[PDB]
Amino acid sequence: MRGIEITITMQSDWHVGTGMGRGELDSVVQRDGDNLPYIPGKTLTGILRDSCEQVALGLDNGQTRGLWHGWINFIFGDQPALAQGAIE
RNA sequence: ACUGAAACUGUAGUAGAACCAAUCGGGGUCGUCAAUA
Repeated sequence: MRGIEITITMQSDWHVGTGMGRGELDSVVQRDGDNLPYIPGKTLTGILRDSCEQVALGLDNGQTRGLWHGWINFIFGDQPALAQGAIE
């Protein structure tokens, strides 16, 4: 099911950073292949994931692991780099 | 003889400190004017 879109409307001035500046600039924004500003999909997943995890916390009554947090790992995938021990 | 997965370039930081829009000045007072025939 492709054909869904997300629209982002920027309501204040915005800065997807590059972690660095250049010359006289101390922070510069990411630009796409057309030299235009954009939000990278890795940034967009991270922000959207984080907010579905905010919703999950409420639905899980603050339980950091539970049924609704499992739904985030369903929708957004597990985060195996953070898990430790014998995850089967 | 078979695409790894998953991961927010973010986090903290007041474009600000200093600098008088100011210095001097009585709202005052007296001699003509004009050039020809």
